[PDB]
Amino acid sequence: KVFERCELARTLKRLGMDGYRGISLANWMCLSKWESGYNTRATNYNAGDRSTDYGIFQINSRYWCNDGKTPGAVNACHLSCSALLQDNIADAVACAKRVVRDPQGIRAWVAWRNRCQNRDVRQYVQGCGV
Repeated sequence: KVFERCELARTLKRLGMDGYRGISLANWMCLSKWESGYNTRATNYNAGDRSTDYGIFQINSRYWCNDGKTPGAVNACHLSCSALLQDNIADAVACAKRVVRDPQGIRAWVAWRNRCQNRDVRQYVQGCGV
């Protein structure tokens, strides 16, 4: 599924993402936008280390989910990577929350540092009723 902007904002809000570990909804929106264009079936294979990024948040298989084909990988979210390719984003959100409970927080995603950190992300939730 490819979410429309405000649809996703409300979806994330209902799932408890607004202010989760100090991360605003606007930050999660900026993350989703730059990682997958709000597309839940987005995937990216990394030929260098044989890992794959899955879903709307592009969560990597080396540490967060199991796809059975990533060398020496772990599964911190205790989910099949397939769970991160669903139209319903509840499991992806549970996993994203798990990611940010770690030291780095929202900085875990390099794309957030590149396109969201120290940027004006207000535009991502304006008009969505969140």
